[PDB]
Amino acid sequence: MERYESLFAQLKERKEGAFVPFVTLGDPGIEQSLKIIDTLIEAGADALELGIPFVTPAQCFEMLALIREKHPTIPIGLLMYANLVFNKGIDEFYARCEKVGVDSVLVADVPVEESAPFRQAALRHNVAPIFICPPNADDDLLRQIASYGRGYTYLLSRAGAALPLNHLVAKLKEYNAAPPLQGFGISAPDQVKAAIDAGAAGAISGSAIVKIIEQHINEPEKMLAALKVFVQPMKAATRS
Amino acid sequence: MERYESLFAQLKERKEGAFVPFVTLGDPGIEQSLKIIDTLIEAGADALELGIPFVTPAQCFEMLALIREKHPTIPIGLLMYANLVFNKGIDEFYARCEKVGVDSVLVADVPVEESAPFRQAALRHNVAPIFICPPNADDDLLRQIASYGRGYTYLLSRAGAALPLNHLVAKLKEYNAAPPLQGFGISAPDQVKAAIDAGAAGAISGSAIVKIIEQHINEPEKMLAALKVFVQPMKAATRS
Amino acid sequence: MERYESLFAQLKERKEGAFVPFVTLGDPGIEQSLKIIDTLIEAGADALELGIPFVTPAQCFEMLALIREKHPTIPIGLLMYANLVFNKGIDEFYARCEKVGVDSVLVADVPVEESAPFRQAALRHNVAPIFICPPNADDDLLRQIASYGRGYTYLLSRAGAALPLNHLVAKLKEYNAAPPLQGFGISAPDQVKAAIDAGAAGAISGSAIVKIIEQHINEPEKMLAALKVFVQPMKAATRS
Amino acid sequence: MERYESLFAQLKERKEGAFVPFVTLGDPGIEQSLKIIDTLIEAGADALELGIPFVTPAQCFEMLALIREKHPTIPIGLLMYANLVFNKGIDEFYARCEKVGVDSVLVADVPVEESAPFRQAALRHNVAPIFICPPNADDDLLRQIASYGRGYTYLLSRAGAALPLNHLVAKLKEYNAAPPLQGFGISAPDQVKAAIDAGAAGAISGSAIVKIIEQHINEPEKMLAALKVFVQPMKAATRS
Repeated sequence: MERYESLFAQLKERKEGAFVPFVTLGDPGIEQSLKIIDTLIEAGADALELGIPFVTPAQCFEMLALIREKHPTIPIGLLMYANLVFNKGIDEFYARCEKVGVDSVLVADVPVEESAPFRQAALRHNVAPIFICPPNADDDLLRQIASYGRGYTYLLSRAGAALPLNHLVAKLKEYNAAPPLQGFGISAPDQVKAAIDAGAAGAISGSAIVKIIEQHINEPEKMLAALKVFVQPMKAATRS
Repeated sequence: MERYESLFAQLKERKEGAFVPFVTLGDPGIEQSLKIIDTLIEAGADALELGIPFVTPAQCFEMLALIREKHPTIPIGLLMYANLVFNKGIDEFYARCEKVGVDSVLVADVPVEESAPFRQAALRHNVAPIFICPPNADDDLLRQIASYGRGYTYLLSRAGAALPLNHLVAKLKEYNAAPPLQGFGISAPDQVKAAIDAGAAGAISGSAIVKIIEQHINEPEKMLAALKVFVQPMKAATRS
Repeated sequence: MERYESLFAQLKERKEGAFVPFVTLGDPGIEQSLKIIDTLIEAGADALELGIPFVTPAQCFEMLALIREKHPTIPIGLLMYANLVFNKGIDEFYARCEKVGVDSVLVADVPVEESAPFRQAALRHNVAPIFICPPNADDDLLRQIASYGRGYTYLLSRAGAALPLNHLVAKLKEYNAAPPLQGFGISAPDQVKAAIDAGAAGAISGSAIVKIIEQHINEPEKMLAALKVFVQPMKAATRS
Repeated sequence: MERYESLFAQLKERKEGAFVPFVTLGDPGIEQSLKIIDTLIEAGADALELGIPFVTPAQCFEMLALIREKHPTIPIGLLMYANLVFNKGIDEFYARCEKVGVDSVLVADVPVEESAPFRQAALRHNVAPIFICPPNADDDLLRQIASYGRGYTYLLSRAGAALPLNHLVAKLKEYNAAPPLQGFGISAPDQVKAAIDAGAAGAISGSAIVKIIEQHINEPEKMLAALKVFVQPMKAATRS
């Protein structure tokens, strides 16, 4: 929706896909985390995929509000399980997401057929209902997902029968599904480079982002450089 | 709408307003005209304000289609009188605008209270209904315009009682009116620089664009350089 | 020298060349003339190229003294024929130039090989000896000019065999000649824009300045606006 | 010389610098190595910087011969220590380089003042004597290098007192030294982009090329893609 849309528009004209790193809010720390997200951004990031722990929620939402204010157009999408949402009452969650800036919210554990209350809640509070399309999704599921989801589409790699990731992108182009962002096991310019050739609109990585934070969880300033060094290439793997 | 929106979004983040040159399709020629628009674009132009003569319409629309294909996200807005529209049947006009790429259409002669059929037609065919806000618009008119218009807002300068151009921008910010682009008598980085300081979202110039085309209506290649030299400064007048 | 030097220094850092209009002292009148120069300055002028008639000399020097006092750092260079100088005794001329503020003096009619007494006089009274480098200057002449001249270099356009104006700028960069200011037939942002791309350090125009004074030699107040409108663009043609 | 010259000529006209990756012949294997060089080439490489191990020499020269035959105009320059050369008798080495295609040969360990026999040998067998210009080279050294070297110039970065890399490029332009290719610690479009802005004629990288070969020293086909993905950006960092 809006942000995601436009971002994808200016990605077309540039003949390039998007690189969407994944990070866990408040990891390793709140001040550091923020200090991370900005760096990811100014390194090539076109859209963030922010993970939510369980650092309380009010803080994670407080950071999202900060990020937003700091970065107005960057597509902010969250990734979490149903508990937190089930905790704050479905509606109030999304309403609280619509108030801090988030553009979309993917609730793992919620299976497609039981998404109803979320798909509505996000739509009620202008948030994009995001779904996961497994590598082995049947024509039926494809059709479901395509219509139900707004913003972007989370395409599951054949690493998480899996039809080649090209058939899928097409089967989406066909049923007007939101632009697909392939995720899972993509921590190399190689895989990102391929992801896009296959027709996906962008890649997502998170493991690598974690490992680097790990090896430098003592060097706050060094940790960022490694991350600053990490993006550019990955992000560059999505061009010309 | 969409294009205009997003453009304005990435203009905020950049802390800069938009420069919107005005040109008349097929002026001085069709091949040249296009050769003009591209040059204006690659010089700093953030959004085009394309004038329509009466070169037949089918050609002007044919050029708009070309431009669009050549420049996918650039906000394309037209500027013309009610005849051409009244000629092709209100609806079919906008429908034909929605098919070639245009994002908005400002129909001069149509007074605000008699816009109804256009405001609808544009909305039916996803085009932004644009209106003119004179420097001396009463609180009433402001409210009218604000609600009726989508995309951008054409703010008339005190050169075309005129309240200082700051009150207006505010009175729009207040009534959630589309971002105001000030036009008329602004052919200098000076006036563009000021336009933006006053809070306008961007400036429009057309006379200068004409004069240059005039002095070089014999040097197709030279004509472009003068224009290439014309933008940058003007466009630069909208930053930081 | 000094003024010219520093001016050129702060022109580099800005990544922009200089715009040097030319005007004839006391044209159309003494009070008006001054009223002209200030306006040229406050419009973008980086350095003046003041022409000398034959309004007696004592007045022209009186104006230069006024200008200087009014504008301390502006590089003031004069342009005249050898008579006036031959009139007041070479030395006393330059000494009188060093006393009113002028920074340089280009004596047309004086050929390069017969400049000796002037090159000395200007050096004796801290004035920059300026020379003209024709578009068809042989390697020899280039070397002469380069060494003999201080301050700036007057590069003659291929409009006044002429080697492309790029070879020249280089051949000067090579023989450490003063920064070259191209003059003759440049009355358009176009030509100024190109002059600088070619590597020249600045452009000079005078015809246009005259024409405008001509069309408004009845509107003292209007005449200035036209001139105020004339600079900015021309001057803007020398940036980024 | 010749190849290097012409390459630099068609680089000017294109307004772009050269990207010169570095690889070690027979790394990780002979068949693979070649399979590497071709890929580097068809990815954007304008000139190769081939490293020599100590895979025997006869093989490395056999590969150079193959490469050359496969790629006739690509500037082939080698990078090695004095032993191999001292091994095959200075002259016979260069003579053997002139026979396989190499255009230049940089012999590290050989200090500038003891280069004599090499500078001659390369000149006798039409090979370009290459030298290293440290970031802190005094005016003297600059002059030495400039005259003694043909083809290109290896400009050492302030990462391997170091004067800003702009002074150097100029000081070479001044003493007509072969076009400078900056090397050491440049494994990012960033640094390549900057290298060129500073006026260098091209950049060199080798670490990155190694790391990639490392992470994929098991995926011969995958290894190439990563490398294919590596160039383009880096090479693109040298344009417009």
